[PDB]
Amino acid sequence: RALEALLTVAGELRGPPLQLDTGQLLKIAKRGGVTAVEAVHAWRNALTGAPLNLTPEQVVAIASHDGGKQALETVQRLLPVLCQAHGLTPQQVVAIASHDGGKQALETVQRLLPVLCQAHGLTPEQVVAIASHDGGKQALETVQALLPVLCQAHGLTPEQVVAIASNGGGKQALETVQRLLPVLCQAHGLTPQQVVAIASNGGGKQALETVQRLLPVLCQAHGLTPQQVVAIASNGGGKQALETVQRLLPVLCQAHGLTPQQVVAIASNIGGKQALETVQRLLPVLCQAHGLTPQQVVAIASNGGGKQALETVQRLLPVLCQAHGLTPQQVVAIASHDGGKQALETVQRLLPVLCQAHGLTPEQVVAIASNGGGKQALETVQRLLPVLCQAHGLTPEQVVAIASHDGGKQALETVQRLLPVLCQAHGLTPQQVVAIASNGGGRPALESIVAQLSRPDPALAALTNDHLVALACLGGRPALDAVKK
DNA sequence: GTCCCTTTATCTCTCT
DNA sequence: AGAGAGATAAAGGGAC
Repeated sequence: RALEALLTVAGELRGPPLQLDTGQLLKIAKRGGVTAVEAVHAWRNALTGAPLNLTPEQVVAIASHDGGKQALETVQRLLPVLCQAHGLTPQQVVAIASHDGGKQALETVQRLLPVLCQAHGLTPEQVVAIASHDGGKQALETVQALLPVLCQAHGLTPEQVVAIASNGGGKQALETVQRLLPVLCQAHGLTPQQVVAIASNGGGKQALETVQRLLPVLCQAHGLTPQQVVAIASNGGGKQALETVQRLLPVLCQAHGLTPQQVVAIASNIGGKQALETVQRLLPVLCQAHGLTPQQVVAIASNGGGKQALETVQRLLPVLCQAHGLTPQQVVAIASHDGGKQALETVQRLLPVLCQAHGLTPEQVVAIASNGGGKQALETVQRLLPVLCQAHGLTPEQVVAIASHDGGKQALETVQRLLPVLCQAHGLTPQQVVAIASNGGGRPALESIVAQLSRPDPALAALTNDHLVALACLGGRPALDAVKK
């Protein structure tokens, strides 16, 4: 009988000061719950207004987790203390809240930040890193606790300790390293380095126990070099890829004619369990009715979310080749990255619109879709290729060159925003800008140049605008950063 | 309902 | 340009 108030509330959030859309109320109501939704509406005016000055997106980002209400009340209370007593940016405060049990991680940060920063020479960037996950305060307490005994007695660096703690379940990972480090750097014969690689992913603990167990087994059985097994486990949810390999290695090996190199090459990714399993269902069909080769199959499988890519290829190769006229070779190009499934769906959807009101060739389209975030780049091209070419004096071929990299989208937006100030204000030519953006690292290379030009370092005017440009072209921000030094 | 841990998908940047 | 590193986020599930 309260459903009336609930809906009235979730109808009133649709206006000021928050103006939320369906999918956001859905996001909150989902992960945050009825009580997150209600709290949001209570503090809409208090969260938005000074001194907190939060944004709608920020407020959703907090609310939409187990704890939403708690984390909202906590953030309201602590943001000022964290920023003014502890020199944190509101951004960082938000990143820490935006997880399950915000309240815990915030409070624990406020408490431990001094003693970790002072007494344990950590930087607030690092502490923020560790708090910014689920169970952040477990992580925090376990770092406070174990950092000495881990650095001194086990011989680690604090950067490694930080790296292991900056996953969800960092607590468990720290303790598990503390336990098993000796029983691996000696008993199966591994670098720390390797162990550290293993423990620095979520489920690092699981991956650690699992290896501790199977490294003697799997490495003197199926013939895996132990380097290969580390490879496998020093990845997302390794555990599962380790067992899944223990099962499916001989099979796919003998029953599917797969070399251990490729099985290993598949499991050596996030969700490798799913990649191995799905390759075991679908390796056939794919090579039978689709003509694809085992090589190309392994290929599609050896990026992250292999299973999505595989299944989307099995479902979309024919309609793609048959209707939109693409080669199997091209389809494999588009699938052979992370988010492949997405890349494919977006192509199939967009090849039409793109190759028409934009005059884009299918080859340009497949070029765009054949990198990570391919779908992002596509959508961004579709949105901007009008805005750009026209009211900014570019050509489709250039827009294509800017999209045709990882971060295609970041690059296209950054260009949209910075073209004016760089061309005019600092006297650069569009060919230059385009040169720079047309690499992976576009966004930051642009930003790093624009910065270098608007607040030009006094002992950096040794170099010419065109030398800078040559350098952002060469190695983006990394290279313009190796100058300001 | 709040808090913690695991696994899986996706996206972006770096370094040569 | 491709392998590596890094980072963002959702979807499980267990515990009290």
